[PDB]
Amino acid sequence: GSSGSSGPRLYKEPSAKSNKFIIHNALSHCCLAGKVNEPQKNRILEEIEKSKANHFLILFRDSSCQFRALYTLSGETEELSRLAGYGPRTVTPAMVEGIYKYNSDRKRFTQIPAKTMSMSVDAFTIQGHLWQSKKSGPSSG
Repeated sequence: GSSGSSGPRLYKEPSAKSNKFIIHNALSHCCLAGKVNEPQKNRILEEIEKSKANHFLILFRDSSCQFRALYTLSGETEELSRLAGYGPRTVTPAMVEGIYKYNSDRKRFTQIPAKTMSMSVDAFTIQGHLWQSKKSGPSSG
């Protein structure tokens, strides 16, 4: 026939590697650093503080194209929920074009060798067909 997909996973204790504080800075770093983003930045700094999330990602326009919207990573899965800003209510790892991290040692930005979510991430950019218009629909069965 024609079918076959993944399901459950292994079973290894969790690892508290929250990167919220790393983001709070990413904003004051440049993502949302500036007088023009003085009122917003705060709004973002709050949302995060208000949010009970530990992992926060920064949604850019395309290729570290400044900050567009903030999102939280679902510890239950790999999907991302829309925290604040303006974009897709949620974001899947299938739509994620690329992923990046934040050099907490060099205070810079880096890319991930993987296309999947991970605590070693601090920035991502959804696909391009998203912004553009064409079509949209789920897929599972």
